[PDB]
Amino acid sequence: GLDAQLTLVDGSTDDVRVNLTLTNTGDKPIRLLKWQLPGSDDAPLFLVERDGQPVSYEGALIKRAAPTDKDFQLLKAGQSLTVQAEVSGLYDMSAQGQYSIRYQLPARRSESNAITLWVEGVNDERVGSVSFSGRCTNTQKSDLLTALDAASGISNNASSYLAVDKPDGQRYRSWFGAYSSARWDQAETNFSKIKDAIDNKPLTFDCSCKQSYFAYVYPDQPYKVYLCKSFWTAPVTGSDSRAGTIVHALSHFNVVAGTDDLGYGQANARNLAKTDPVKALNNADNHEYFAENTP
Amino acid sequence: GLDAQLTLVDGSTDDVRVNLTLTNTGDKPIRLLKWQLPGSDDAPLFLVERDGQPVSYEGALIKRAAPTDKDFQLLKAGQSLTVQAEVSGLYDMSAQGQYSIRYQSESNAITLWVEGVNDERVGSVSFSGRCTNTQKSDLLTALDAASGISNNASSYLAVDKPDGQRYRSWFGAYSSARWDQAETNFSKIKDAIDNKPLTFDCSCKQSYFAYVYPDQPYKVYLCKSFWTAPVTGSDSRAGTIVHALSHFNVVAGTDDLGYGQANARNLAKTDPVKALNNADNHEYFAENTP
Ligand SMILES: [Zn+2]
Ligand SMILES: [Zn+2]
Repeated sequence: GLDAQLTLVDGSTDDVRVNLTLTNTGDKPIRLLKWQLPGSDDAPLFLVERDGQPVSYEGALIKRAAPTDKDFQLLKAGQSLTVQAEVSGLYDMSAQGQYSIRYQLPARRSESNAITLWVEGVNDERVGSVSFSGRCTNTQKSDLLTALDAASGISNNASSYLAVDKPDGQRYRSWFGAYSSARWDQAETNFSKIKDAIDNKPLTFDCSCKQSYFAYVYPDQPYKVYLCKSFWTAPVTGSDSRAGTIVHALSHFNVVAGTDDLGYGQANARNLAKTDPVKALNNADNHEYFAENTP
Repeated sequence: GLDAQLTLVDGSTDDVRVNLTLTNTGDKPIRLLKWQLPGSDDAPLFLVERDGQPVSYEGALIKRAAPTDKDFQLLKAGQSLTVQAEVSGLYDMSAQGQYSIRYQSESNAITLWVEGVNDERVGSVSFSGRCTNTQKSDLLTALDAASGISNNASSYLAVDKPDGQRYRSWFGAYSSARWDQAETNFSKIKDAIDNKPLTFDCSCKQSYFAYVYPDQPYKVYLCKSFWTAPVTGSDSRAGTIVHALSHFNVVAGTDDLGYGQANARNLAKTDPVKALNNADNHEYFAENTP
């Protein structure tokens, strides 16, 4: 028949990565339903419990047509398949406790052994709140909250600077260009609204984006930020940092500052401030670099 | 040095398809940023107005790195490029009106009349993921078809029929506790259609019908097989909406245990309570299509 072993992958992370080995020990070949094998796509293939209580699946549920031939993975006599899958992104395992995980065996043409592990848990009151979607793992969840604390820091620093007007202010000149009291006031308003969203608004971070760039938002759908590959490749603080990407993305929301993405990068942002302060005050990266204030 | 030429593409649908031809009239080549060309990714590249009144941008805004060599497109002296883009998915052009479209006052304005998508489900229906005007109207039609079969299904479930053929086919053998579960599940599917803020998303390019995230109501992501599916009938657009809504933990919390009618019937025969928690089983009860 079908032989399965589920094991926990060791690592210095809060991630719950499991390893499955499926072997055909039988006399004949066997076909296994492909979307019932744990890969990178979303499927509720695990039974997860916290202190004996079931933990709800969060991934996508999909309407598909009845499985045809094409949908089945072949396992020949003696052949084995080995695949890894992360569990904390599909099931909410952020709260601390003793968790149990079994793999739902794929249909052919019943469960694996259980593994049990301690989750130290995301130690944070926000989980003014922070929510997650698009398979953010336990580690991504923590890294995000760490990034948000830093975003709050530079965001506060920005507001603090904008409190007292300074016509010859270098920092301001750099990212917003030629001074006027009205233009200064616009940047100040913008930044206390960003700060307020960081500290007092229901935030949603999404880890589903697999695009090369940093992040994206739908400006009329507060407050959901989609995190892409360059956000993870980004440093926590500094230029084009994780903290700064958060300032950038939040500024877009119409209930925050309603900024556009007229241009990208410090150079373009600087040119915009000299070229058209009005454009600069309405550009997300200009607000990011103002806050990041990295030499 | 750059001549921006905008034109409307002729088509049978209420899709708003435009051609942008950019011609380098100068003597030197000019560098174009790829993201500044209307394409596949979302950027607010059009100034759109409805009979002179402004229209809202609906797309995504994206933090990209400073442009590298890969990000630029050289347009040599005398040469041109032509790009095509759909506008109604990116801007709210649902309301009736003559609309003006201008690539950004960089291009010439074009004018076109939109008949408009049925409003006043605007309980509501919102859109995301570049749903075009045609798609929006096809969706609202499908939803009204979903209301009818859900209403019909909820009317049938009001009075217990222990030998009821339709019930037996999809939910299996009768008990009053099992029947009540089905009635409850359909009362809440009906409620979603009638009284809840619905969102339909058109970005899914996968071969299947649809997906949802059970704890993110009430957002239904529509895929290729929805658009290939008939409005009503077996595995229809109406029944897909029924299937998807049922998944939400706040509606019915159904799983996807088996797909298709034979698999849905088989589940009903042997494991009625699991049938009473399978999305397709609810869909087929509603579609009720031999
Ligand atoms: Zn489903
Ligand atoms: Zn942006």
